[PDB]
Amino acid sequence: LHKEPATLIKAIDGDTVKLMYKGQPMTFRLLLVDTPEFNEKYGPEASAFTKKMVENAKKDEVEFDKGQRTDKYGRGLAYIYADGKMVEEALVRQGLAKVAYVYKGNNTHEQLLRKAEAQAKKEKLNIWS
Ligand SMILES: Cc1cn([C@H]2C[C@H](OP(=O)(O)O)[C@@H](COP(=O)(O)O)O2)c(=O)[nH]c1=O
Ligand SMILES: [Ca+2]
Repeated sequence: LHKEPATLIKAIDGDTVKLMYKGQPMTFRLLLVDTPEFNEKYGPEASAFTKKMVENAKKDEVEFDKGQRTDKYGRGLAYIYADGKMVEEALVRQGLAKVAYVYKGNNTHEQLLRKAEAQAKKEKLNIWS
């Protein structure tokens, strides 16, 4: 896999971000995680966490996996990095997202995220409290 440039257009919620990619605006849904919706417990805190990450970073990047690059809703499907930190791993490590939506062609970083989730679960963080 490889990282590609993108620029923040705007943070949306815990696991969706609008980015400019190859000069075109698109909504990206983070691969391999599920954050609560904003109206659910820990949703605002997830949305806040992701917003800070992607806004504060000097450099946001996208990384497609090996399978589908867009979902049925036209959202891009990628891992997102903020100054080289994977947004998925940060959220999961903090108990603000669960590993989820692990589909067969697009699961390169599953075990990294599962490891992070196990540590969050151990610490009883947020969603696991
Ligand atoms: C993360 C991800 C979600 N999706 C689809 C499955 C779910 O469809 P349904 O809407 O049909 O439940 C939906 C969940 O996204 P949200 O968690 O953003 O709602 O997005 C994929 O198709 N591929 C993926 O990699
Ligand atoms: Ca969600």
